[PDB]
Amino acid sequence: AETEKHISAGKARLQDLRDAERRCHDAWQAIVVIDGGSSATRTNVFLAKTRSCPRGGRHIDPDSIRLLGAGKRFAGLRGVLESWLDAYAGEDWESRSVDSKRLFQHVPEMEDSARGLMQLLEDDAVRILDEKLTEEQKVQVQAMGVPVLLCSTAGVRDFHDWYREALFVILRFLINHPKPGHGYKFFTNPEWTRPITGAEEGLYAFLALNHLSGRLGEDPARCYVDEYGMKQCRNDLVGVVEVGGASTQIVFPLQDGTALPSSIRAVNLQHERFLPSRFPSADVISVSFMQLGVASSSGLFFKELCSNAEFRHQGICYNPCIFRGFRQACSAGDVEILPDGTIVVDEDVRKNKLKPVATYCSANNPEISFKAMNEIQCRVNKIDPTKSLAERLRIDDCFQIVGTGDFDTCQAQVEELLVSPRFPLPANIEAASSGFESVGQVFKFASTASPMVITGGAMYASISTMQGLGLLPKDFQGDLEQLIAASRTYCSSPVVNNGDGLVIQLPNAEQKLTSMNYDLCKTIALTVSLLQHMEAGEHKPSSISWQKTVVGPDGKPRADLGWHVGAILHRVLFTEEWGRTAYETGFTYNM
Amino acid sequence: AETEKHISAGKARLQDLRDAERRCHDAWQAIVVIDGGSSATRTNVFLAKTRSCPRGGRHIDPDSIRLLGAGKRFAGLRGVLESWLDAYAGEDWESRSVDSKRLFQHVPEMEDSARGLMQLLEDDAVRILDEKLTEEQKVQVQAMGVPVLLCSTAGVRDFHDWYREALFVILRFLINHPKPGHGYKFFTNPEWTRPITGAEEGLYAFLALNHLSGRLGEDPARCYVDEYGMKQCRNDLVGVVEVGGASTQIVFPLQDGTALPSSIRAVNLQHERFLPSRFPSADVISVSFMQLGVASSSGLFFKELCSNAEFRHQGICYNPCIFRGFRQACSAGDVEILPDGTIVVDEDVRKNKLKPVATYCSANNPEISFKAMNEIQCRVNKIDPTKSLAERLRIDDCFQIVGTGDFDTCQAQVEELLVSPRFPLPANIEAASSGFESVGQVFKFASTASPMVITGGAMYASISTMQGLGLLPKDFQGDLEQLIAASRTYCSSPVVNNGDGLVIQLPNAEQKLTSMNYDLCKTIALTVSLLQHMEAGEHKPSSISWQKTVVGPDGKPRADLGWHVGAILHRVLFTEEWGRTAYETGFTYNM
Amino acid sequence: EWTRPITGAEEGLYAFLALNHLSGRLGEDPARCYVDEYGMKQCRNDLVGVVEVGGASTQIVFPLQDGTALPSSIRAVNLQHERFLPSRFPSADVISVSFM
Repeated sequence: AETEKHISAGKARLQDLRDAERRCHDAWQAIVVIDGGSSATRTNVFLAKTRSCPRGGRHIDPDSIRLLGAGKRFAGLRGVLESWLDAYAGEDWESRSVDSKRLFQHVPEMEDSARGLMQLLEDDAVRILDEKLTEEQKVQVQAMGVPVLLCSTAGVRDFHDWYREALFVILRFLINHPKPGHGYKFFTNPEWTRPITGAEEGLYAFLALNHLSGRLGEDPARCYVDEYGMKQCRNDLVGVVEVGGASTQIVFPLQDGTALPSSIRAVNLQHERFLPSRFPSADVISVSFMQLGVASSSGLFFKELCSNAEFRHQGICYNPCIFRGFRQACSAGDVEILPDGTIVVDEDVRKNKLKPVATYCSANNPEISFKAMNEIQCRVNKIDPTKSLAERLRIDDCFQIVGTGDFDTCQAQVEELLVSPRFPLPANIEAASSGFESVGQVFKFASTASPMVITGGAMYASISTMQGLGLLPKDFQGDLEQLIAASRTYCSSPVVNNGDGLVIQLPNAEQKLTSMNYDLCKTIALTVSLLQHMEAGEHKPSSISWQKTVVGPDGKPRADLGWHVGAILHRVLFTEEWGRTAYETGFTYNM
Repeated sequence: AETEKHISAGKARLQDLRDAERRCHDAWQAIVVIDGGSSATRTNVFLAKTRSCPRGGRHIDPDSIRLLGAGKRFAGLRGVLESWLDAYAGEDWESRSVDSKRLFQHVPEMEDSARGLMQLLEDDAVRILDEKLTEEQKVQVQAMGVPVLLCSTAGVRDFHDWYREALFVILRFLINHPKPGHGYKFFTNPEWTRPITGAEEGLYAFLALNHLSGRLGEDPARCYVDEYGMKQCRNDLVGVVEVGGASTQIVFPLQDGTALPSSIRAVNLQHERFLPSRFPSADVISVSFMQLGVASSSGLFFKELCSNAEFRHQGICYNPCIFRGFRQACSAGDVEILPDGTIVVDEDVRKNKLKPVATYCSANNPEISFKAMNEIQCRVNKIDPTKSLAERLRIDDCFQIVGTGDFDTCQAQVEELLVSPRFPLPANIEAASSGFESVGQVFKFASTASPMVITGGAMYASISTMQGLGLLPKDFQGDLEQLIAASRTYCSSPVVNNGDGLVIQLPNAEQKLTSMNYDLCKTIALTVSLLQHMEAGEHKPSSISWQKTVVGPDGKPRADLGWHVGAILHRVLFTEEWGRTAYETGFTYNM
Repeated sequence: EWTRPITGAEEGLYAFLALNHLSGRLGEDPARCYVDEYGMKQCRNDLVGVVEVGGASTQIVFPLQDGTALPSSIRAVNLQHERFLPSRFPSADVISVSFM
């Protein structure tokens, strides 16, 4: 009778072991993406759970990806390359003609320069892993191998010759040789670690948004039978708008009945190898505008507005997009606000809001001497390639830029000079891009009924601070009526010194004036403009929202929006290919 | 022009770093196969290279497979199951009823014995790995994971109910939990570690031999166009006969236009999943006879012979396969020659040459209950299941077996009793088996023209021993007249007890007599019979040879023939499945 | 491939298919899809068994029961592996005999 509980416990012990070799087991794995921006490069550490089953291999559960922590801001890749060329390529490689072949001599100094940055990013990630992982997770993360995807954006896109290509071979090498002591087996390869174009950044933000919000499940959302008796599976994907420092990207789903112009094309994510075949066909419009970045637009707006005699009375340029009370030297240099109230503008050409557009519109750039037309097209944007860097960056006859704080005019100018200029600067043609030259064209010719979300540091903050001010309702959903009324009140607030530094006197608050907010109404105008074009298209988005973080089923944050998790999903959703590259070849390839 | 060698120093560094991420890298990997035989369990350590390319997975180069070393002989699996059963099952459980349900009580005891055996096994592998690997190789082998395939052969086949299946679950659990100290990440799964049938053992031998001969390459050997204008690709594969302790396996390619009896079928290696589909279709004849094989043949022979009145006079049995001057007690027990030459016979049921067959032929076995007809075949081959185990192994009124050293009669009897009985022991029925019951049937109805190679310790010794005495040519290739000539002179030698404990007196030399060679002549008789059928069959093998090791034209030691390499190839040749199970899932699964 | 002699057992496997398809139990989609004790996605068909006793022979073909232990002399016939049913249909494990 007691020799009966011994039988049941023996039957159980056999069953546990049988059970253990039969079901899928899960392991934790870290994935780091290193963001190579213009001004800085910093690491982002992600955690996800892998799963493997007796027969079959190993996959990442995409639903399980969460942001563990972003790191400290370290030096930009541009700034690394620039230090190298300054020290070895001659004093004037930027002005004088470049002799590339003399540089091969100092590749160990570039490699040496890069080892400094890569060591710091490795250490920083290790700081975050150790910090945030449980004891349990750490030993598994160590065992699994940790993928690293280093993707550079705007800062490195301009570098001609072979330099950018050599830096990445160096970079990858440094990543493949982590220090053995900490035990995290970092590895990467030429597919993951690469420069990426603005339009890719856009497609990644698109995959990131739709997956984080559960629109891209394993199963489709609906599968009906169509008007010709055939099964159609569909996902209800959301469209995304992202205004970044260097460029604005817009990516959304195509309508069904929609006639594209010639020269314009819908990019199919499956075809361009951005999403696997087992998800329904995803056709999108996908733009990326270098003029429409926060920074690039500031320099463009300065050149275009202040060259108009309607705004340049008697040596002073009157900018409607800057708060009244703000006085500034007349260039697109880096604004800095001193502790006391002094406003200093940087004269360093590298530290300039027009620098990117101007080095593009250079005699140096082979994209200009390529076709005689793109010289004229950007001379019309008042950036003359035959004239020098200094002449390109400045407005003659201008002593000081003075803030006016007139939203209607600011909005008018932003509309006219940035959103839909009659002659926009060149559209970069590529697999990920649709072809459109600017926003006006997008919603005139290819508008969508799909829901829309707006993203970007300043986009989010400007609305949010208005909401906190009581100027926008707390359930704001994009009503232009309310947005324009709130924008008028906010942007007419004066800048005054009470003794505590420069502030913005709002009706019910004081907001510290920084170099990030002084012209903030330019992007509010840009919001207004953008909501107008969306309202006027044949098809209108079913709803609109502003987002930044996306929260988990548990109620706590999963990840931030943006290209980071898109870069992950691009590799990870391809189960068989990922299985091979991450686990089969993986970190052991480095031995 | 001076530091122009510094430019080429910098060029070369980049190309080297580029080279190092575009090229495939090789990593050393160990696989261990554990041979669970009827009398012992022995670990066998193997070393292979793996290759891994970017935009690809990781595969094993199957040519790089080398035998590193075989281990010590530990306890047979039968043994542990029999110790356990003796301790906890009913006294005389083999005589009595089962009532298996209460045995579950002592699962943790089964787990105790198994852990004892496997940790010896594990340690043994580690001993060999540490000793034979270079330090470079050792680091990679720790990193790669070490596949272990444990395959139980005979001696464990004839256990009923749950006992054997549970042992394997436990076996697997123990392998999947090695000691972290030595860093060899041993692991296994339900597909690798398992009991294998005779016919499988045979199919594995085929693969091993054929791959190690260089006849199973990635490309086919010939490609022609046949009478119907079809593109044909084929491999010129060799056939194998392995005669071992428990059984004898014959596996060879099916001849071009054979008509097989409706009771018999060709085994296709692709369909049954023993060879991948990219290899030319392998149609094969494959048999495993439990009646042949040295131990079981010697039992059955004794029973048939000493029941024939032509060989019995009074209480004496006259065996023509044993040397003149050899006298032993009349039974099938394990012969032992004590230090002074006294031939003594084991009376233990378990150490009995006839125990395996007698275990099969008992009212205990449900395979006998199954077919009221299978009870007849046991009775016909002189093993009545109505009788007890003791009655089954015995011959009444027989007391001494004396050798008559008469090869001609021996051959004749081996022919009549083992090679082609009129009423043979029941066939094995399974996917890997063609369905024949006897060797006579095989070459009468499915002869082949592809070359043949005989493998087996017993088989190799037969030829070798005579070659060492000058009875056969150093270059002997299977000539029948030469063989019988030598065979007569050898077996006709008297054995005399000198001061030296038992010796065979040949015309010009003296050979030691052992428990393993006193009836060698039976298996010489076996050889003669084998070739006789192979010469008499409609199709004739192009050549015939004897082999145990394959060496490689370059230098020496590659691997030993037998099923070990076939166990490996069966899993490893399937590149995409092997990548998932070895590299993606692998040992990380075990955490 | 079409015109050929067929064995009793085939005649039997054909009867199985006919009956099961005509009953509406062999559709393009599986009948049930559940998740078993090991967390694996399972899809199965609820197929019926047939006994046809004819002039020359008698055929019995039915689905193999969930946890049967078969004598080592006996084996289940899988319709996919032997190529009597395509792979997109839930695996059909069957007991199939023809007695002359």
